[PDB]
Amino acid sequence: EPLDDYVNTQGASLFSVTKKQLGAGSIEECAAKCEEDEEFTCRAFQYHSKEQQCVIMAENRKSSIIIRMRDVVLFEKKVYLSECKTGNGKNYRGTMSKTKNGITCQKWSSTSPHRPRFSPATHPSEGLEENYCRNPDNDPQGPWCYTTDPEKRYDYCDILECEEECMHCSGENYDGKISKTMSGLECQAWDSQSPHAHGYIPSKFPNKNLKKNYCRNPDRELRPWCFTTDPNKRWELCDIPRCTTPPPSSGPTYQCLKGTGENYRGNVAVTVSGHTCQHWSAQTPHTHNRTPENFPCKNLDENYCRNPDGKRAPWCHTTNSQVRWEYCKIPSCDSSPVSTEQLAPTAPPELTPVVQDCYHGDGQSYRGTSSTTTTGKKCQSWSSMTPHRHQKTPENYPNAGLTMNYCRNPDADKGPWCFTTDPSVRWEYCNLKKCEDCMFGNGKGYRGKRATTVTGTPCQDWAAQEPHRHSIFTPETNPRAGLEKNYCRNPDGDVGGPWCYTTNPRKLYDYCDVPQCAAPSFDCGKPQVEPKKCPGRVVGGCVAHPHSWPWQVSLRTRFGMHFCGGTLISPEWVLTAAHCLEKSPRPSSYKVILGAHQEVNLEPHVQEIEVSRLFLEPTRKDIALLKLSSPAVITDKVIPACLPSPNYVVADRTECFITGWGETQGTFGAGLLKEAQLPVIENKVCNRYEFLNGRVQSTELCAGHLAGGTDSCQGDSGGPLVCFEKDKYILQGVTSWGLGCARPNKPGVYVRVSRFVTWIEGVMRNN
Ligand SMILES: *[C@@H]1O[C@H](CO)[C@H](O)[C@H](O[C@@H]2O[C@H](CO)[C@H](O)[C@H](O[C@]3(C(=O)O)C[C@H](O)[C@@H](NC(C)=O)[C@H]([C@H](O)[C@H](O)CO)O3)[C@H]2O)[C@H]1NC(C)=O
Ligand SMILES: [Cl-]
Ligand SMILES: [Cl-]
Repeated sequence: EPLDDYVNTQGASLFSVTKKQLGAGSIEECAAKCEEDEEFTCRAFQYHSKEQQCVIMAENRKSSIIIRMRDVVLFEKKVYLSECKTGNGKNYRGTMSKTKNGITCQKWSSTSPHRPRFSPATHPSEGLEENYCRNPDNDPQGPWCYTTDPEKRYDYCDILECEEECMHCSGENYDGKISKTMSGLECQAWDSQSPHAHGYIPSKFPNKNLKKNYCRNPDRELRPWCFTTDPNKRWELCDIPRCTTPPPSSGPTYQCLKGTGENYRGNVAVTVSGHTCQHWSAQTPHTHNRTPENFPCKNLDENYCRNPDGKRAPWCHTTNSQVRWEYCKIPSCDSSPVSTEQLAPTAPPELTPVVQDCYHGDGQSYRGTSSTTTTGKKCQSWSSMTPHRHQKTPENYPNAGLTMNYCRNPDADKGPWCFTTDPSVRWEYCNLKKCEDCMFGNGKGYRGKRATTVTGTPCQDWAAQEPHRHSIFTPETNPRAGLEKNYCRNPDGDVGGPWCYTTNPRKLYDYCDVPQCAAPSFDCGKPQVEPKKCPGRVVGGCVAHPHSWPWQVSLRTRFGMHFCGGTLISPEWVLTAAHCLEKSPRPSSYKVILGAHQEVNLEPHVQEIEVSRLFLEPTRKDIALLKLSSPAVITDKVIPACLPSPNYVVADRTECFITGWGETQGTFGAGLLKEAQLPVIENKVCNRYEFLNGRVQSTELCAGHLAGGTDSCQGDSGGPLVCFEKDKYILQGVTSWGLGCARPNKPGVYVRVSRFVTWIEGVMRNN
């Protein structure tokens, strides 16, 4: 495969009883010893990178327990976790224990109520474990088992089909291997940006299984699709066979309204305004794609009101030629303790401090809002058991402050950590500083002189084999690692940073506390005042924390009139909308005010700089660069925004903020810099019929709600659209207003800065 038949998890340790531990040089060496199946059925394996040790065990996460641990990588045989069948299920190794009639199996190792012809004695290679359904003889009828019913020798079991060959419904959970489209074009790999830049980044959506270049349905499309290797065709649906087998267990269904009516299965066929529903199977008077064929699991029967998509309530197309569709008025259900308006996760907002938060000692007392690991991954919520199950819950650790997905230290480790939202990485340390000799990143390159572990124990010399023998990480094994004397080093680029073997006889190795290098002064996109980060569901947004958006520029006329926003990109350059320059072609007609919060009564520190140059982006003419008469003085209130990497495509749902001075009369916060949190709406979704029917080009980006959020124009023309990313804010969009303001059930459209970076940096190096 080679390891495509395993599920890898870094930082995970499955505890086992029936095992075999031994020395190995590599994961592949270790994997081989697992495949060379003797004594027991190796169901999983652990590799301890720093110890050359390899554990082979017959246990799985299903049958045992996993814990957070250091260095170790866990590899679990997919086959044994796979609770579905393929063809006849010859290779099925699930846990189904009742037949298709629901009768309890007998064990393969029992001789009562039936004395079996197939057993573990006779068919050692057959997986005849417990009372579980298996196909020893490869019967075309699929898994069966001997029965606990005495007058019934065996019977077949009802194992749901494996989405390898086929898809159920619309392929939401399709994990098959088809990698070409309807037309036959080979799919572009999800982890690649060529020939198509896109927001479906696997690392951003690990749980969406955007594996290699396979057709997938991560966003409620009609069917699985992919981006294509054809530069002329961005994306296309794939041709995925539909399964004949029954779809997996889903419910409960109501004949009354509960929530958004996604579970409605009643017979109402009239809208609120009294219109007759058009049959879903019909294309007159209106053409559509919401057909029983495309959405089999949605029960789009006759012309009954249904909510097959993500709408507010049930709806239907109408037989009225003048009203394409309308919502139906379904009577709400009665009282019950399940659909009390409580279910689903949604995930918390990104409240991680930009002004890098710090911790004291081992950080067991840290109570901050940081929720980003050392590698930029998002923390999993302590109350959630997905993607990682664990016992570090507020119930088990009442005083650890285990709330939301914030970085904490419940188990008294070296510093705050969290379970990660990436299925392949159980947990990592948090991106936090501990309240010259320093490192960069994980310190693989660190060659400093620190020789002390986090506990105070000195390091053992790398050349020494006492107190600790070590077959690896000697100056001869790793000649390029700088393993001199007893200096803290990161030869293996461990996520934890520099470490060393310790002189403590009872502790083999440990981390050293090597600080991250300081940096010269003010970096782009790093406000010196923490943005308040206005929550989504607020009309008109919030008043910004003064100077929390230091790249925010106010474009003014020669008569103190604020009429536009802009973004400071460097000390002599501001990016704004070309629309801002419509009134005058004279650079002198413009005043750029920096570090302001007040719109009219400017604070004494505000910088007022005249524009000396006006450069209009030629290809689109939608944005323009303003060169300042003199360079801006960079302070804690005037800092430029970072620019994205060329063609970077902000991932769908990325939370961003639009800032600017609102021109709204009857409201609080007049003449004050405001901000509004907007999630990015990926172009493929933004472009669908229901919103902006093919009206959005790639040199643009969408941001804002699709469920009646707002109906006005946020920020200022030319104002910033910034998106936090790991450590800083990046200017992803430029407000253009005339491009299309965010209306109810439609996002706003901005100029995608990433498509104009080469032009900008171009204009900045020549002029
Ligand atoms: C998820 O996004 C949605 C929209 O898609 C919401 O914005 C949501 O915020 C929550 O709204 C719902 C109601 O629509 C909840 O009632 C929620 O409050 C809870 C929660 O369920 O997460 C209630 C609960 O007491 C507690 N969580 C538990 C017990 O798991 C916390 C919190 O302690 C209480 O709200 C305080 O009484 O939140 C709203 O906060 C988004 N989800 C988030 C932000 O997790
Ligand atoms: Cl754990
Ligand atoms: Cl038999």
